[PDB]
Amino acid sequence: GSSGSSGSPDVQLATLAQRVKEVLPHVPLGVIQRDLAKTGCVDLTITNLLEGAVAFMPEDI
Repeated sequence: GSSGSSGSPDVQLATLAQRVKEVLPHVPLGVIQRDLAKTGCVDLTITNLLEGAVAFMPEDI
């Protein structure tokens, strides 16, 4: 049980948008953040972007 980097225990949207972005910088963060919510998996996002993969939705009055 070891880790490369010191240790950054954070899996927030940012942390995600980072990766997904790191792979696809072109795509905006605003959409990414959402696209992520549409699923919740960097890998997924990639595909979603590639094709579509859209479902679920948040709430807010």
